[PDB]
Amino acid sequence: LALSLTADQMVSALLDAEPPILYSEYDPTRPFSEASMMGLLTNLADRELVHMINWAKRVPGFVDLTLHDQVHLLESAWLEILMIGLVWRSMEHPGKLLFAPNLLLDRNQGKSVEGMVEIFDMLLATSSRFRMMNLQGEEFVCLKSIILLNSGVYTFSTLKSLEEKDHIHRVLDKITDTLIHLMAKAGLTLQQQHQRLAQLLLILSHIRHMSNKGMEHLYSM
Amino acid sequence: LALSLTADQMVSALLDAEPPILYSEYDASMMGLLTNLADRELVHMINWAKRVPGFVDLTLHDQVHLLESAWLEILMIGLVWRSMEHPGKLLFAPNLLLDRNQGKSVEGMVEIFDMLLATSSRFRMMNLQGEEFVCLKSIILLNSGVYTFSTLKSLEEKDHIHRVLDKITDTLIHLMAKAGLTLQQQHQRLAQLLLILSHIRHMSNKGMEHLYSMPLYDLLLEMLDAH
Ligand SMILES: Oc1ccc([C@@H]2Oc3ccc(O)cc3[C@@H]3CCC[C@@H]32)cc1
Ligand SMILES: Oc1ccc([C@@H]2Oc3ccc(O)cc3[C@@H]3CCC[C@@H]32)cc1
Repeated sequence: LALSLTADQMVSALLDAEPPILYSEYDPTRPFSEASMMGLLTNLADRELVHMINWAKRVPGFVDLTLHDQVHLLESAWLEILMIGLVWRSMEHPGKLLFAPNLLLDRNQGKSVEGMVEIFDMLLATSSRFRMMNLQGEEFVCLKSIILLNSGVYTFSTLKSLEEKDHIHRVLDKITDTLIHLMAKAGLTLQQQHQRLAQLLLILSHIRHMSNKGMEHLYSM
Repeated sequence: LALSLTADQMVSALLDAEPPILYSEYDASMMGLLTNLADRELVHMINWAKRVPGFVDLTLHDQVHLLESAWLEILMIGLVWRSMEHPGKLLFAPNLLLDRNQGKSVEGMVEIFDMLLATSSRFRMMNLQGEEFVCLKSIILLNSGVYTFSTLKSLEEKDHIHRVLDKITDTLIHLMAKAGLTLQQQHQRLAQLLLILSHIRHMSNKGMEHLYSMPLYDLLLEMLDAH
């Protein structure tokens, strides 16, 4: 299956699987009248969640897992995925978070709700780091997919377990390769290739932290 | 400074910097025992941090913010490490080896416990080396609060940290190149190891919510500030 896909096929698939960029729902006319910040953000996240699933299903090696396992991986990584998506489209908007093309917010607008400025600042911080690293879209899609498969993978001791975890680690290893390949093609030396790799995979650690803070908050609202 | 250290010098330093293994004070409260343990370790953690190549070259405020941000992750990867040869148990101390069950003793601890165990297994399953361990522990320190620090001094710092991090990334690969792994095997195990830090982050988060439900920066700074 995915295990036989070539670097260029893996990327290609990943780029194809990309979900559309949704808009924030709201009648522009009248005001901004606090029109519930969470309201707008939550509603946006809900509609994206759907498109996220069809996406997951197209991530090479994902469908080959059991249904219970597909649900546990998504449940475990939906916010991380939503965030890396944000952080990605907010790259060309230093100081702002492009939640939607018609909903670009700034650090300030984040103080509107309690607890949201810290998160906001973290997302911004991350968006900068990606811009500073000149993250490519091919690299992005890879990371997004590594998140899906690596997030809930250590929270799955039956035998069925084993078989599954092996497949996941093989897809992950397959993506790690794809990434290196993307960097080898871009002209980076070997040492440069694994340094950027470590840098990118260490950013996911931050995106994990953000998802955690994002959920405590969600559980507080 | 550290930026000129060779792979073998980096590792060597790291191995030397290793803190001692403390005992649980007792012959009783679970959190009590665990908390008291974590407190005494915290001291030894600082002396350690100070010996991580490139760390002391940062400002005091930055040293305190990195540790404050990664103390629990560090304590945990340490646990997960010594609990490698005790499948099904967490070797908090040599005289305090607990099992999943004893974790149900306190509310909210069994989930944590199961995550720690799950991780401990993954390390055992990967046959993680001690040289690789010390590297990871050090990558945590430097990478944890690095994205929660915009001045100029600020830019100087982040660059140094990303350089030490890159230096360690190298050391790791070197460790794997020496062990016989192919190039592809070298970067795969790298990605696998670095992805486990993401989990160790998640565990530190859960560990703090739990801690929170039952003042450190001033406590760590009182320590880092030596004469
Ligand atoms: O595509 C995306 C990406 C992200 C989001 C919002 O991110 C936040 C950031 C900071 C917050 O205090 C809340 C939120 C919303 C709570 C979960 C996600 C949602 C929507 C849509
Ligand atoms: O070296 C270590 C490493 C780790 C620990 C314990 O980790 C926990 C894990 C899960 C918990 O519900 C509580 C704790 C204790 C509360 C802070 C840390 C302490 C002690 C010593």
